[PDB]
Amino acid sequence: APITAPDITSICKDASSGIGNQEGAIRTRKCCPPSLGKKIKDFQFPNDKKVRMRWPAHKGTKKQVDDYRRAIAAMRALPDDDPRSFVSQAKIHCAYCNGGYTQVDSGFPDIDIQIHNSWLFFPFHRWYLYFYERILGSLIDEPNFALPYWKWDEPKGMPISNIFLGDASNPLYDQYRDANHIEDRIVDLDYDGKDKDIPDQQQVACNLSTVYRDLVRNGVDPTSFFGGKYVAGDSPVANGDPSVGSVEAGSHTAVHRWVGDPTQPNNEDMGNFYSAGYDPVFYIHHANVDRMWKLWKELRLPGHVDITDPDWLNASYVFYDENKDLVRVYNKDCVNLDKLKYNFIENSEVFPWRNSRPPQRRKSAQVATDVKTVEQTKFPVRLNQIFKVRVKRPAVNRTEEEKDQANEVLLIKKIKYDSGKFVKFDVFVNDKLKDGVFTTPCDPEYAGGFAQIPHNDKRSMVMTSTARFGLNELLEDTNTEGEEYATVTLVPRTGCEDLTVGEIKIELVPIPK
Ligand SMILES: [Cu+2]
Ligand SMILES: [Cu+2]
Repeated sequence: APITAPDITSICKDASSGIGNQEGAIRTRKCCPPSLGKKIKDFQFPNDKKVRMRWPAHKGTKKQVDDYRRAIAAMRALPDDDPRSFVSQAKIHCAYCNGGYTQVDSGFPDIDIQIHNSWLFFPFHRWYLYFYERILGSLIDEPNFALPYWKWDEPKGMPISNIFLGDASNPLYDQYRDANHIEDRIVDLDYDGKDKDIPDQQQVACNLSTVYRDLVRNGVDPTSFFGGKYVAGDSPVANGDPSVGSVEAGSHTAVHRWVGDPTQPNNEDMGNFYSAGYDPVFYIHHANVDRMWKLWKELRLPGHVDITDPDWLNASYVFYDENKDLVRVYNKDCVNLDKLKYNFIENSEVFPWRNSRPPQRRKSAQVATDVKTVEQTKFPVRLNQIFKVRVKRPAVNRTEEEKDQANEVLLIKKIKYDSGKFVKFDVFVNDKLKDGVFTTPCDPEYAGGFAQIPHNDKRSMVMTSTARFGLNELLEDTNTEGEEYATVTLVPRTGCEDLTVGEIKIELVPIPK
């Protein structure tokens, strides 16, 4: 029962999800696409001669930048009614991420479609950028046109590229950005709403670890990387969201909240799904998120495999192409970049984040072990303060052979909260440092976090979610592979006043091959 986008030009409604303040929304909620009386045709693979090479936004040639600027300028010049227009392209994101469509074609007209918070996250945005990229190319007669990508997994590429800065005369410019972050400032891939008073050196090191954390530590298998299973009939109210992937809830979300203008009602443009598409950097951010998918597989680590579930493969969306034709595309058809005739320009060397595993904790920095166990704790627990609890592990002292067959994964389920605002809390495991020990935002005890852009549903006031954290490296890094219990510490960062956690448990997840 795969999620199937309906006739988007026939069945559509104004965005009513993930927008905390609709009264005063600076951008429109009328995200329905133009009706040009076109029939939805099946997708056909491109016959391009050369492969479109996407370039780092901070290492672009004069031609690459000018072509990109001229292309956006052309897109901004089109009428709003045009499917290829700047406004229309932005509305695509709004329609799919803020309840524009329903699962009516699958027989559930009372259930909205949400590409986010699911395994549809990566493939959707790949198709999104795919048509977006080919549209820009055709508007300037560049058959070999290629988008840039925000290479924030590389130090010199972490600050916003200056090509997006300046003033309104620049097509790539957007006034609706965080003023405190547009001054050549380094991005925080683990942003929680408040700037950190740490050196640039520390921030880069933590950014590199965040990439490693999202692609290696927590991206241990397809479920934890792409996101949870999401089939037709699935409602966010009955019951909750498909667990969110490591990238989506991690570095991806961080950039959205870091770029978005906090002075605006819904943190427009980037800070919210419904308005993100109005900022040119949005597509360039997702160009690298799209690249994380590529890198995640090129690591060729165990468990880093493609999805084979037919419910994923047969899931489909609808887009307008450069010829204003309605095209239905399937997830199965975007797994191969060679077939889509594009790729990314890499440094010919080793990725700077490849070895950004947190440093081993010294036993001399740790003390011996009073925290209650799950059996002693009354759930659900509310995270309006730091919460500590000991969780029984599924095993202890696993051999190297055992760890290569299954991941020890911490599962935090039934996370209920008002999704009208941005939510984030951090997760630390086996924290037992002595007093006076120096700490960093990228310590080994840090398992990562659960961050959520507002995506509150139309007919519920509360959304439910799930997070997955890999412990194979962490337990080693903390010298606690032998301990029967794992002390899990949940630290709220923002929007956790009403947040509650329903269940916490550690399980062995077999590595798929
Ligand atoms: Cu999105
Ligand atoms: Cu995004």
